[PDB]
Amino acid sequence: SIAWSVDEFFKNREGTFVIQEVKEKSPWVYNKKRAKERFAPQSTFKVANALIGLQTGAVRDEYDIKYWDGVKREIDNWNRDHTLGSGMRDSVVWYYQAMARDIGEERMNHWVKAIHYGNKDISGGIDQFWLSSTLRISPIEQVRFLKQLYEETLPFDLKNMRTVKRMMVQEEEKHATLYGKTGSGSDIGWYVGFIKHEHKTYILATNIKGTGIEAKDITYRILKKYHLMEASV
Ligand SMILES: *C(=O)[C@@H]([C@@H]1N=C(C(=O)O)[C@H](S[C@@H]2CN[C@H](CNS(N)(=O)=O)C2)[C@@H]1C)[C@@H](C)O
Repeated sequence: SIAWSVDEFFKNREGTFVIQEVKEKSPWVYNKKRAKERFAPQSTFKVANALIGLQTGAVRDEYDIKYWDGVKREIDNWNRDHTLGSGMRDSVVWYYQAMARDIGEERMNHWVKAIHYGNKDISGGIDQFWLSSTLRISPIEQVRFLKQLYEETLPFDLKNMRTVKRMMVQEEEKHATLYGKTGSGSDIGWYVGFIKHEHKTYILATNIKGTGIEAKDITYRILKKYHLMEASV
């Protein structure tokens, strides 16, 4: 068991860290107050959105191509054709908005409720509800959801859970694979996912007052401290 200590990574940011080995009964929590507070999921919702898009048949697989509509958006890399998988890696909002519209209100509502995704409130709008809007989920709830994704106990087809986990690969190392997703907006910084290291798997959520990139950085530093992730050798 790991004697977690992470205060040194949160000196300049208000934040929380939730982490749980999959055989452990409960997560370890830094800043329990913030860990139980629900926040807009921002781009971390792409994990659930992709599962639901695949389950409903709104998209075919991780290679389902959608065509750029020629509208120049804020991030250059968005201004080209994308797939479900490249859309998750590059957090391509327009792809996932198009998918959400195809899923539609009734199916999205059902599946968001079925997986107990925070307050389950998508009334903010079918392609808007996850960005600083009506839907909110706590860091503890993200870990509960991602634990079920990892252990394949969500009410999705096995194939769809395996597809989405492949789409989430963030770092590949000799003895580990990090899976995860950043979220940013309205000073809510997320990094959520799980790390497989040898025969142990840790489900995690980092949430700060700050950005997704900052949350991801904090996460890497914690995982490195405890040798779940290799150092920069
Ligand atoms: C996801 O969290 C957001 C969407 N994903 C994005 C991404 O690039 O991963 C962008 S966030 C956008 C990029 N640059 C702006 C400022 N960056 S900062 N200060 O946050 O680091 C913000 C896109 C909006 C969203 C759906 O929540």
